[PDB]
Amino acid sequence: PIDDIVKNLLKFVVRGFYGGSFVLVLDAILFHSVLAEDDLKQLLSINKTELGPLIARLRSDRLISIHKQREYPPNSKSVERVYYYVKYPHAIDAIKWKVHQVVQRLKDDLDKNSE
DNA sequence: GCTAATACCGGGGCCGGGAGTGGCACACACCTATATATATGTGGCTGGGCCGGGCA
Repeated sequence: PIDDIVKNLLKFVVRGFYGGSFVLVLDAILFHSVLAEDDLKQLLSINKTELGPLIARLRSDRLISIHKQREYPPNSKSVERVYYYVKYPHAIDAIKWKVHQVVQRLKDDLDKNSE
């Protein structure tokens, strides 16, 4: 289908331009449509200061959007859970525009050393 | 002159937190044991002679 080609695209871009934990979180969202913050912490066994910059990096690239869902279950605790969701069109647009900017920025450097 | 729908304020009940307390993990210095030369520098303890108090 067309939806799976977007998944392979995100795997190629995140795997190709970032480290491993980025595709760890990425695949962790590709397996579960709504991934809680406590599930990703207990999954990769990473600290909060290590889960922070990863989610912030995946949000700065417009790859995923977050959904802070409310909770008032058992102990009447307002348990908020940041459920991550893959933003397909904004991520594809980010990939296309970033590729265009890479081509344009690598084309300008050739004209300077030509003379 | 008369009546029903609308909006503002207060009280009792309910939820999040962060400095406090406590717990867990990792890394680095101490200092006990022993050795010689050296000496001022006391700190502390003990025996003999002298004096004052108790006793015959």
